[PDB]
Amino acid sequence: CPLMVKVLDAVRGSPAINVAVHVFRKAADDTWEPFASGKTSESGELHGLTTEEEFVEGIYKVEIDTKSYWKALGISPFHEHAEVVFTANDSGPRRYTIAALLSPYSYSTTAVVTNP
Amino acid sequence: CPLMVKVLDAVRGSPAINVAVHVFRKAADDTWEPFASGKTSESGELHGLTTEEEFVEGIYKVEIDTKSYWKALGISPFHEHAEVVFTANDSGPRRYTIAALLSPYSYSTTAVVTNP
Amino acid sequence: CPLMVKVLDAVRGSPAINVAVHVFRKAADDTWEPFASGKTSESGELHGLTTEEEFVEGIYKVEIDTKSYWKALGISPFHEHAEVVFTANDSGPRRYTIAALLSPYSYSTTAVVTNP
Amino acid sequence: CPLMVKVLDAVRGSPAINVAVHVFRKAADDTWEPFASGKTSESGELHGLTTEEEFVEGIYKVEIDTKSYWKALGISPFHEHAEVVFTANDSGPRRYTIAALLSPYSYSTTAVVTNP
Ligand SMILES: CC(C)(c1cc(Br)c(O)c(Br)c1)c1cc(Br)c(O)c(Br)c1
Ligand SMILES: CC(C)(c1cc(Br)c(O)c(Br)c1)c1cc(Br)c(O)c(Br)c1
Ligand code: NA
Ligand code: NA
Repeated sequence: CPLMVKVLDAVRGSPAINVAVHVFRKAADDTWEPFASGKTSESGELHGLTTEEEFVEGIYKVEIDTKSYWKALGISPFHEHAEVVFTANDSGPRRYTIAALLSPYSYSTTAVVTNP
Repeated sequence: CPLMVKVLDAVRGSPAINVAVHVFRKAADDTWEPFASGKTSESGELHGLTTEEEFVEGIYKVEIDTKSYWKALGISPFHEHAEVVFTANDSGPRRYTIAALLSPYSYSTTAVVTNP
Repeated sequence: CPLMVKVLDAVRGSPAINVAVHVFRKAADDTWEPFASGKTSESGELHGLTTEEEFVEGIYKVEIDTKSYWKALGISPFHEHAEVVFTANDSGPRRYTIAALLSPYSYSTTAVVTNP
Repeated sequence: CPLMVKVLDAVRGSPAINVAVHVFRKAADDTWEPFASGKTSESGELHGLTTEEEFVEGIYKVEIDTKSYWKALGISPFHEHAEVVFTANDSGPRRYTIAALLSPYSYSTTAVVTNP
């Protein structure tokens, strides 16, 4: 998978299930173009967002809809979303896992980047 | 001080000094309007961004220019910047501290929301 | 796997490979008895520490040897290790993934707990 | 103040108040000898643990009684406590702040090590 997202709930010690994720790519005119979206599975993972061909060089924004997740669980959280912005593939194709750990007033995010 | 930002460096175990921070407020047309900005001090803190009168309820984005910070230290970073997007709510406590802990491929952020 | 450990390097954006991990279980006399040990693979994962039969109720300490990891990479870090202490299996068997994210002066740790 | 501890709650976005903190120093026989202790204040901070004269180089353990904190708030926690084990080094800066961010199934810790 060239781009995978994994999300964990720090209150429950579980995968964060059914979290909406939107990926954007910065366009030539500096706007954020919709690139891919999906929602995390029962494992907290989102696979299948893109393909090697379509995941070209660029600046990407992964927007994890944390508010919609907490509100569905009946919780009022602090953040609107968690947003990971990075340049991808600029020295050739890489595989990226974007991981996030969610609490109502906090989040942590990291990237695992590998060369196939 | 209704809004403060504090930034640490997890690689050096030190405040993150001279990091640019931009705060935006979401406008009615969903665009991000500049609201306040500054650079973190020797203590990693940015005070004086706004006033009680100016800081009304709404959605704010705090963008921390982490890429330039790491580059100035000679370290290769993953993110373009760190973003913190949140709603200010008058129903809650009245002082917001946005804290961030920076590593080259990760970051953590939390909100400390208190009343004097 | 009843107990798995995963470790990630926040400076490199990679698995943390060849990290030594020692698990202890608190004995009747309140000392920490050696329970299992191993080291993370190329994927940053440590499987095979224990079995369902041998992983009984108790208070466990997972000690991740972060200093030895950083020093092997030629880095002087702050912590001696990262230490995760928790009661396991006290309402019947569970599966535990202990995750850690390492920086030279920081670390983060979370648990994914599932019921088989 | 050569050693300070600050603790936040990631669920409430607030200092972690009245959390017990115990500091130990490693003795020659590898046992942990009590060194200092206290409870975090209304600001989540614990000052006055030691003095420059008492705080010599060595290995220290800071144990934060997170389980009791969460229980007092009616929240089910994973960890027995959070531990931070580190070496004090005179070669480095002279003031240590040990910071921790608490969630029920996770915690993060960092060191802010500075000179006056
Ligand atoms: C170690 C890593 C990167 C991870 C990567 C993959 Br892929 C996984 O499947 C799992 Br479970 C963990 C991780 C992620 C988050 Br979220 C954390 O809060 C912490 Br601490 C560590
Ligand atoms: C920036 C830093 C190190 C911090 C240091 C001091 Br001293 C403070 O008073 C505050 Br308020 C924040 C911090 C600490 C934690 Br615990 C975090 O989860 C994150 Br994110 C950042
Ligand atoms: Na290139
Ligand atoms: Na029981």
